[PDB]
Amino acid sequence: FGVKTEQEDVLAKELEDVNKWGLHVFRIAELSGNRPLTVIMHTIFQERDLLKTFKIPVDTLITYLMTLEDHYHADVAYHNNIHAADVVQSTHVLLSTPALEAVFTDLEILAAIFASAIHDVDHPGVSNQFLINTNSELALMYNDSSVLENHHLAVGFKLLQEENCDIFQNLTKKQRQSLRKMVIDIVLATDMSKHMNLLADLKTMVETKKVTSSGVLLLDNYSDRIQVLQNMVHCADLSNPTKPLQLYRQWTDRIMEEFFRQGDRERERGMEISPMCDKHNASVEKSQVGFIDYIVHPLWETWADLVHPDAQDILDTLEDNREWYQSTIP
Ligand SMILES: COc1ccc(C2=NN(C3CCCCCC3)C(=O)[C@@H]3CC=CC[C@H]23)cc1OCCCCOc1ccc(-c2nnn[nH]2)cc1
Ligand SMILES: [Mg+2]
Ligand SMILES: [Zn+2]
Repeated sequence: FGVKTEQEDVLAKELEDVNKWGLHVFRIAELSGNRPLTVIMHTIFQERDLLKTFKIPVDTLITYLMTLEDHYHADVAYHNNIHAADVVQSTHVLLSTPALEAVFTDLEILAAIFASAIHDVDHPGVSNQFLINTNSELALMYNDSSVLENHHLAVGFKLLQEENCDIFQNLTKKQRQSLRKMVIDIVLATDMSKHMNLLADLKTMVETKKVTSSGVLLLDNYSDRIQVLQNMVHCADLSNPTKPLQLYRQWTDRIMEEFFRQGDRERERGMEISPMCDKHNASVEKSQVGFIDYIVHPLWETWADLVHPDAQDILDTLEDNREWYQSTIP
């Protein structure tokens, strides 16, 4: 009757960590009644003044966010609303890095955050290759190419048409076209098949790195600006091993549950079991060390060079977690 319920106060206090790497996102999920994506996005939109800047009516924002969060599958262990919330919040923290201060426009910040929010919406908990090999309707619809990622975009955008869901109703047509293009380029870059090219381009940009007189990154063309945003969200999507170990281990349990469920589905059907999806023949710990050595560390080390020295503690945490998982390999 005016003020917060007690559950709502404890939640508000956890949300004070929203600018920190290592937010207890799972606790936020519990406290919000399984609404971590909605509350975290709302907080971030308020913090960054995005409702004012883009004339987003607050009721429309909340309705859209709830709708978006409802199209993440609660029965999927990893690719659910908690992961969406986590990637949003990690993106938010990366955007605040000192080396990028005043680099990106409000519309770019909106794009990166919105892209993070929608980037795995309606994920079924199985890979692109699974969808392709089973002749799924989605694989048919997108001609086997970035199936899931194309679907995430389509749903993310289509949901804007539900009742009182058009959060971009007051943007001009030029703004909307620009936002749309940037969001598409960002979500399509979350397909791991694109990882090596994104990283090559990120390395190239570190080799030819230019800074302004104030010390901040210089990005004077769309291609470089979008590459940085793409890599930023991609870092957030690959950020689990860089988090405090109590978080990382929950993500690791979750991804493995999801992969093993896919492997069970493959074995039931007589399909070849996909790499690391065989619960009877799997080394969780050795896989994490592989994930870190060949994917996560090379990306984050390159990111860390780009924004040197802002990401040093993130890279230190990653290296510590790697030694931890190495030490548990029997
Ligand atoms: C917290 O744990 C995770 C979280 C997420 C993932 C993901 N995984 N992947 C893929 C597919 C698995 C194979 C490796 C590539 C990553 C996704 O597509 C997901 C969708 C989008 C973003 C990343 C997600 C994987 C996570 O680790 C669990 C599995 C790690 C295995 O990784 C290795 C990678 C390379 C090597 C290797 N050895 N020699 N040369 N290369 C060995 C192992
Ligand atoms: Mg994805
Ligand atoms: Zn993701």
